[PDB]
Amino acid sequence: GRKKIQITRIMDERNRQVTFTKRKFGLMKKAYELSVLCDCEIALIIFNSSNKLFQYASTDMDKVLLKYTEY
Amino acid sequence: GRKKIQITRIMDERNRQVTFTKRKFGLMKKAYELSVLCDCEIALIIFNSSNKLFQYASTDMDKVLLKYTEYN
DNA sequence: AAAGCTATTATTAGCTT
DNA sequence: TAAGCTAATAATAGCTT
Repeated sequence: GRKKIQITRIMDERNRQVTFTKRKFGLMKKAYELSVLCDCEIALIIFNSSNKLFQYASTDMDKVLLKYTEY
Repeated sequence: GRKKIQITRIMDERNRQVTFTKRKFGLMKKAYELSVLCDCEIALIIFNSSNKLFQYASTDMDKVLLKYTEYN
């Protein structure tokens, strides 16, 4: 980025929301790539500060969470 | 990286495993950062090809999953 | 403004031993 | 070789309209 940032809560809602949307896209992109490159099964569940849900799964979310609970 | 790679399954077990270890670390680092920067609850569950479980949660995993199931 | 840009930082693929 | 390196790609923080 233009400047290095410290990893601590962004206090301004506007910057926090813009950062959330962009980093959430980048995080799902890296989960997708890991799933393909390394043939692994991945579930990603995200609740934002306003409590809205976002999710990504490389297969049916149900199959991954079942694997998790039955582990 | 030294060369750009296509996103498709790595066929060699050893390079696949080295890539898995490095990228899983990177992916958990970004999940952790998103949770802190944007004050969000996150759960990440990963099963590798050999079927081993790896996980990250910004709080107790069972809690996030509880939120998930209830939300639904 | 909201959406796109880019200067700079961050990740990582193959190199090195 | 398994662990460290670095050239190169990828992500992204603030800049811009």
